[PDB]
Amino acid sequence: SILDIRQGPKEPFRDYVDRFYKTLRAEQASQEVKNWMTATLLVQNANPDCKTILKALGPGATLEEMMTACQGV
Amino acid sequence: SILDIRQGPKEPFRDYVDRFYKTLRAEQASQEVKNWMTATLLVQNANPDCKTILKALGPGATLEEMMTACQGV
Repeated sequence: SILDIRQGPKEPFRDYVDRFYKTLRAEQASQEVKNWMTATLLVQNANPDCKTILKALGPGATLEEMMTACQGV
Repeated sequence: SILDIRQGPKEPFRDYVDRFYKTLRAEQASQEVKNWMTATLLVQNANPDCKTILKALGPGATLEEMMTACQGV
């Protein structure tokens, strides 16, 4: 179901992040689960441009870092 | 890093499952984390045939059900 949150081809990364975590909240994801989801699913469910940027940034990036790198495209 | 465990094009689902969980163990994934990982990453990192089958099975399938459906390939 969080598996169904994929980023739109032109959706700003930031709006994709609200839906992702919004969906995680509804399912009462624990804090530990949000941390693992941030580094995995949030990345793989991003659009091809953000996906490439996030993979390039690498594991253990913070959300803020993820967002700075994906402002624009 | 579990992000980089993807299923080989001809690899049997089952062998992909041992690597997935093996990788999860090394990273000391909690039980709650394994359960979420089973339903998300295990599915998205499956090869195109398995991926289709697992999505068709849907959220909340057990691993055993995931495996029975992906026997054959």
